[PDB]
Amino acid sequence: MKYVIGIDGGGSKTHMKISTLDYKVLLEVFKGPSNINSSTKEEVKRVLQELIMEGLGKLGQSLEECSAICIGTAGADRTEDKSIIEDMIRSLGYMGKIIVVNDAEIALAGGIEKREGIIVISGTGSICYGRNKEGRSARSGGWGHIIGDEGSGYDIGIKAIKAALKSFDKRGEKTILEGDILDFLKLKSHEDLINYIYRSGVTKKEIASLTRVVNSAYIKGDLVSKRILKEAARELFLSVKAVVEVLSMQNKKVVLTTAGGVINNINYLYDEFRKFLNLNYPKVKIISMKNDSAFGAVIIARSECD
Ligand SMILES: CC(=O)N[C@@H]1[C@@H](O)[C@H](O)[C@@H](CO)O[C@H]1O
Repeated sequence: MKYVIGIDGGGSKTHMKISTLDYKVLLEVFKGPSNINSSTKEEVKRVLQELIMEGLGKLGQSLEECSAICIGTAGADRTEDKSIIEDMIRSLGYMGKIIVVNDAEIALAGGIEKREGIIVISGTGSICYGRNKEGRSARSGGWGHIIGDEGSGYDIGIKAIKAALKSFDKRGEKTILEGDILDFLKLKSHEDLINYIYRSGVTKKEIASLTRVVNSAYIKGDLVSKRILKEAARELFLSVKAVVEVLSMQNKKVVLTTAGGVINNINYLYDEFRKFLNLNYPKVKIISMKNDSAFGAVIIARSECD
């Protein structure tokens, strides 16, 4: 009867779980992206409306019976973005508790099931977020696909295209990415990449998918692809170092986990990142996420209920 909503506005999808107050997940719903930095406000509003309404339709209950809603989404970086997202949910007619956080905060909650720890995201975007034993939080990275997202899938896809073009026009080292990217995208020639990137409405998720090609080429022995993966791991490590030092956790026991289909999928990248952490922070323990981010959002919403 009573339920909560938890929404993960990740870089790959929007993922909503509806749960009872004793954490029995009743249903989940998937829609497209919800980042106001890469879609119009009307586009995002529509996504969240369609997402919530499809779940309520399966649930058979109205929104005003919902005890709390938590949404962690990419693009919720500033207090001003928090209130914009809150407004698109209130516009549905909800007057209960709404908690809007960055997608890294719900990944922390789902991954560690506590408030204290470190989370690195590398999916279509990248970010590090942490909270120390004193309850103080900090973040690094997360500045988006133009002025940030170092070590994200989007960043690896752009760098893969750049390395393939430099291989083609003779400014860089030869790499099998030169032909492999064209095969993957079903393009005849490198000039076709101009239509693909600038003319066709390409999405961040589409560019980030080229991380699959880099991983494949690394397995085939390609040195350029291997160095792209290594440098992304270093960028991700730098974001942890930044948060660890800001929160004065350099020499404290810390639990760290990771989210996103780039850091969690590519063995070499994950290994290099773990190596950097192990070199620098003896007391950081690395674990896998206990639940997913949408269940983290359920934890944050339900924890606000009596
Ligand atoms: C769009 C922006 O400025 N920053 C987002 C950030 O909110 C998010 O935490 C991160 C990982 O999903 O992706 C970045 O692109």
